[PDB]
Amino acid sequence: RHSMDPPTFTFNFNNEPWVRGRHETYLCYEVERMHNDTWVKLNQRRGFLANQAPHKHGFLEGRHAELCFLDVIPFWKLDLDQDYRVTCFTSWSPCFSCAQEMAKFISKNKHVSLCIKTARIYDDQGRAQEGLRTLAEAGAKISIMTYSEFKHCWDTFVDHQGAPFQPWDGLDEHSQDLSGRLRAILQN
Ligand SMILES: [Cl-]
Ligand SMILES: [Mg+2]
Ligand SMILES: [Zn+2]
Ligand SMILES: [Zn+2]
Repeated sequence: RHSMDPPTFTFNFNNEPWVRGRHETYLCYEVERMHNDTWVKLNQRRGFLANQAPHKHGFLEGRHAELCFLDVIPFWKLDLDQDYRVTCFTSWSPCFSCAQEMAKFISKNKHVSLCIKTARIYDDQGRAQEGLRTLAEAGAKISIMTYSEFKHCWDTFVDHQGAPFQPWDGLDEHSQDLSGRLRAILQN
């Protein structure tokens, strides 16, 4: 097991709008359990993953990070009588069908409260916004990553070799613009 490579982190979680080539989606997750009215981190549950490449046979897209995330949750063997808060830090927001699947998951697993904190919004000008609205309606808390979340991911998920988090240019500007955009999506 290895932590995330720093250049991988930086390349993927960079929130600058005017670059291209971030085809992947990285997803960092943490789990908390409610213990006497206090959320308590379960640190064995921490991890990260990314979207998969398509199989050489063709026709099918590579499995999206969000589905793989949903794939592993049952193996956590969470106690259905207990309460958990599951937080994902994602480089991109979910596509519509991933949002739909995530909405179905949280619908059927009331022991989980899902929080999605995303570096960037992927809006395909199609159903993406519907998906975010639908996921929020099902009870997911969707928000935009700020300095605080980026630093946390760096400290927690990245192989940093003691180096502190160094914000890239415009991190706060972009984050503020995205928060506004997300507010407009979720009230729209
Ligand atoms: Cl991109
Ligand atoms: Mg900029
Ligand atoms: Zn296959
Ligand atoms: Zn997807």
